[PDB]
Amino acid sequence: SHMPASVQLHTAVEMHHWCIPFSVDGQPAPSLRWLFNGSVLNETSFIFTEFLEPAANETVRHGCLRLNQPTHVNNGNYTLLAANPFGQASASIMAAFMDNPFEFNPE
Amino acid sequence: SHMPASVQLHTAVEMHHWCIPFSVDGQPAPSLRWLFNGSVLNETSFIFTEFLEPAANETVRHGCLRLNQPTHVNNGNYTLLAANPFGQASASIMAAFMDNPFEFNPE
Repeated sequence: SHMPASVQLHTAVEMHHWCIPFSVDGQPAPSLRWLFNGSVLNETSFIFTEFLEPAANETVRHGCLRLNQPTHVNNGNYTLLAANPFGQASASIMAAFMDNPFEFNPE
Repeated sequence: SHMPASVQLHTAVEMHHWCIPFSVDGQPAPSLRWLFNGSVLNETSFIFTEFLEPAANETVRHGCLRLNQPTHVNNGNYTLLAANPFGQASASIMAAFMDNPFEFNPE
């Protein structure tokens, strides 16, 4: 079976990739845990943590909880918990994804 | 220097991640080359090729040219060239990114 090369393109599509931005600091560096509506959030290939490369001397870390193609099922409270030998902390925000849940998705 | 854990979150932001979907077939599998407005496109961390995992028995490959945070500077023709021992092919589409080029970007 031989077949000459073929290719097809489709017009460009804007996906719906979201970022919940976060910053975490403390010394030593805190361990982290995300909660979604109060329960532990198990990271997947559509929902994961991504750090932005370390800053010059800064001890603080910056990043995103990344959500690819979130729908109403991802609505709710997202909480980042941080803990180290000297204390614990948490921050929470509410997030809703009401974009067209039926739009065509390439990935 | 000791410091208790701290954390800060910002409300969720939808980024502007785009996909130019493509499919490529041929036997043997074709080599590929992208052109942007006629010139070779050098892939970077903001502009890169991403394949969707191989299908069952299918010889054809599917994927995206991914563009993160594209602006008017990325406007133009995108051409995927494919070539193998039995032939060559190409497909081109026009793409324009006119979203707010000044919106806040987490990444």
